[PDB]
Amino acid sequence: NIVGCRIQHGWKEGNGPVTQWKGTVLDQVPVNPSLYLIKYDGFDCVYGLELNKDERVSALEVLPDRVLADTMIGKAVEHMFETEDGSKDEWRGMVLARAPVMNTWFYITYEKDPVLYMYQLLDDYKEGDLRIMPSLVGKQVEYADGSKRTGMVIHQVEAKPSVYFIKFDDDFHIYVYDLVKTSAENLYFQ
Ligand SMILES: COc1c(CN)cc(CN)cc1OCCCN1Cc2ccccc2C1
Repeated sequence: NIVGCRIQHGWKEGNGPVTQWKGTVLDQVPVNPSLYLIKYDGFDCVYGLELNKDERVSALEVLPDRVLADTMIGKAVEHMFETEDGSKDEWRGMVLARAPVMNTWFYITYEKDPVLYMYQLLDDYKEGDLRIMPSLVGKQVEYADGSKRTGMVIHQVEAKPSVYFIKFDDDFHIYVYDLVKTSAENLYFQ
């Protein structure tokens, strides 16, 4: 496969209401083929779900088929955006890679929220909203006073090889870490 397909499904946590979601399947993770990375319409993060076993997913359907600036990859950037009150704000981050499947899009993450995001950064650049600044994959990871969180390293960023993507068992975001930085100092690997 469903990589490259558009999908829709219901979502239900506990006894809560069922919500309906539409998205695009970007990736079947090689080190965990149960794990799919998904871009949901209108939501900017990249999500990871083990679709074959996550009981929160219901009524999974495949939707009918729909669908250089590589110099930006690896760059530190300031990404400007419009706020709920009209004022402009910005987050600084790093362009990680071109997104798969949705190839005009780019993977990016930010110091203020170091999870995996996906944006049409060449459009934002043309609009004046992007300022360009001048073997662990497959291993288990844990971080832990008393917070004991488990996951897996799922990808290494080719353009900055100390940077990795991690999928934690307790959440559907994709977490991005530079293993030389303070943000990663409580991550341990096996
Ligand atoms: C506002 O999001 C953007 C949108 C809207 N879909 C669109 C675009 C593309 N023009 C950029 C955005 O922001 C680029 C920085 C990263 N965002 C800043 C932020 C603030 C609060 C909550 C989450 C985020 C993520």
